[PDB]
Amino acid sequence: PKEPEQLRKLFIGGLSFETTDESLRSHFEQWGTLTDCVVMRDPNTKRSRGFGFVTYATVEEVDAAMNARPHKVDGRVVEPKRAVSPGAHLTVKKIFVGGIKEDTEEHHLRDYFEQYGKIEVIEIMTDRGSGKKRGFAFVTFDDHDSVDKIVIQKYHTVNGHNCEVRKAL
Ligand SMILES: CN1CCN(c2ncccc2F)CC1=O
Repeated sequence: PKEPEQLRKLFIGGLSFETTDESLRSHFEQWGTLTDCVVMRDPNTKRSRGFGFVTYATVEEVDAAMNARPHKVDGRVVEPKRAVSPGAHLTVKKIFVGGIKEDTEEHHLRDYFEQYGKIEVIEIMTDRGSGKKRGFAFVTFDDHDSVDKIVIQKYHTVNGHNCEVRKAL
């Protein structure tokens, strides 16, 4: 029962124009089995478009590749990104966490979310007038991949609450 292919892909931006299917594959195979690996090229000139994609056999392999950033491929530092649910990636480092009610504290959010990435800010939202907890929070990470992993999960359970988590701008 394989994970959906969409969740096993990495977009690789910023390629050297001299990177090929073969050199991209040789590089990224260090972190897992690649079922697909392609450099996007112009249909007439064959000149590289400067980006490509690799598809791993498993999500854990995608994680391994992302944890090995920065990647220098054929002499240039590239920009890998995983897919999240217009074809444009909203690359952000902050999430909204809703449904946490009044009993959820910072350590609850930290203990859970720290396994997705390095946390820089936790903001538990309180009422401007009364100071009472409003039942939602924002978490800011040091890097976008944490957020990307978070928002593709179907479920998040924090402090016994089923939470709604979205990218925050
Ligand atoms: C995760 N991700 C982000 C980047 N991405 C792109 N695709 C095609 C062209 C340019 C792009 F930035 C789509 C995708 O798979």
